[PDB]
Amino acid sequence: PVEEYLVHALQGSVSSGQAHSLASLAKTWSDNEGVLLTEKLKPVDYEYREEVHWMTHQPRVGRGSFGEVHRMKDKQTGFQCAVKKVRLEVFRVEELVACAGLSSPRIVPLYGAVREGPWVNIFMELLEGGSLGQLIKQMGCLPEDRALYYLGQALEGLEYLHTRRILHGDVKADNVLLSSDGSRAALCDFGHALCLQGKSLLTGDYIPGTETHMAPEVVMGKPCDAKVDIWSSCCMMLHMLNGCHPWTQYFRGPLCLKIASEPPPIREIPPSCAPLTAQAIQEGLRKEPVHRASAMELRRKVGKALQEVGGLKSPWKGEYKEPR
Ligand SMILES: CC(C)(O)C#Cc1ccc2c(c1)-c1nc(C(N)=O)cn1CCO2
Repeated sequence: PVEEYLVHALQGSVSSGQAHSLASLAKTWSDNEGVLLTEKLKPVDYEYREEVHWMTHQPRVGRGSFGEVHRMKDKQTGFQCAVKKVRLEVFRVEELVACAGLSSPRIVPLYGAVREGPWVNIFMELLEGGSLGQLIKQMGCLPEDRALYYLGQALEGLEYLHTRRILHGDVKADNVLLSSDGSRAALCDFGHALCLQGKSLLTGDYIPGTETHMAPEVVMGKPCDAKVDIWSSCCMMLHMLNGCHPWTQYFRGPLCLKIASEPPPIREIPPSCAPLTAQAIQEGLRKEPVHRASAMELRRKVGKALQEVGGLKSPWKGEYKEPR
């Protein structure tokens, strides 16, 4: 009966501990209590409380889709990190399971999680390059070598998650974080993650991902599996190359109905892209998932595509390129 007793020992306290203890505790969330995974963040007398033990950086800047991610500092240690707020009432444990104990360089490092009142505060390493989405806004669009470089890295993270039977569920540039120099990319924002065998995504309370990157099986209410992440990642590739999401420049009225009815958006592949770049995007945008490339398959092909155009040579932030 021991799992029960391990969980009760964690409840009512913030402790220094390991990812597996955190995941056990967070399942009861899905008053001050949590597990912190690094000695950079430390509890003080069984507690870790906002504005008492850790402080958000002033003035409060606000990042993420809901401005729910902030820079913060542990008052005792002085170490800085990022914190994501999730409302307790809609917290999904899968978000932690996707990044807890997952020592992979393409997954944002998790430093811990603490429940305080109506919040779940999720602590993680601070990546200073900004998001891939922000990078696209600033540059207009990315050159092909850089676009192949970051898609590869994203697919390395999806390989990792898929091998663990975890599906990201919202793969897009806004959820890829860059290192301070731009050379390392990491998946974040696992709030739509799902633990797998495949079956329909559209049942009960499920909150789905971003409409423009939705795979047709998601939209039609069909059996979904890891392959939905591949579709989205190729929609992300189109976003990088063109500087706008797929589907938006040909349709405006509800985009989910076009994804069901129309052929995939392979016409949005730029003419100037090299053959294998085009080939790879086509293999990730096959409508039926059985015919669509896995993460492993597509990552190998995106790797070769990049080699075929001379490797990564463009600077991280070059000159502006107007979106088509
Ligand atoms: C991993 C988890 C908790 O699911 C998550 C997350 C999550 C969601 C949205 C985000 C970020 C992170 C984010 N993290 C950093 C950073 N670590 O430096 C910077 N941003 C800005 C983009 O908005």
